[PDB]
Amino acid sequence: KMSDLRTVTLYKGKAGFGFSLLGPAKAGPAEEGEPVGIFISRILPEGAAIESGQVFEGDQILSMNGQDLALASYRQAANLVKHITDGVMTLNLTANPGMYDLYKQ
Repeated sequence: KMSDLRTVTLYKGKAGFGFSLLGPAKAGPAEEGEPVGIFISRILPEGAAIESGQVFEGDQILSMNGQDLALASYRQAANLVKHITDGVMTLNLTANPGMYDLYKQ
C-alpha cells in the first residue's frame, strides 16, 4: 500500500508544474563514480508538485511521460518538460539521497 516508488501525475494548472530538476551535462552512459540520472532539485512554493505532496527534492525521476530518463542529460529532461503541450506530466519517482549527494561533489 505504500512504496518508495511513487507514480505521480501532475497537471500544469494555473501556477505550473512547480518543481526544478537537475541532471548531468552529457546524456548517455556514465563512468564509475560520476553522477547520473535526473533529479528533483527544488519544490516551488506554488504549483502542481507541492499540491500533490508526493514529489520531493532529492527524488530521482526514473521516467517522465513514458520516457526512460536513466541516462538523460539535464538539457534533454528540461526540454522534455518545456515541450509538453497538453499540460500533463506522469512521473516515476523514488528518493535517492546517495546519488543526489554525489551531484553535490
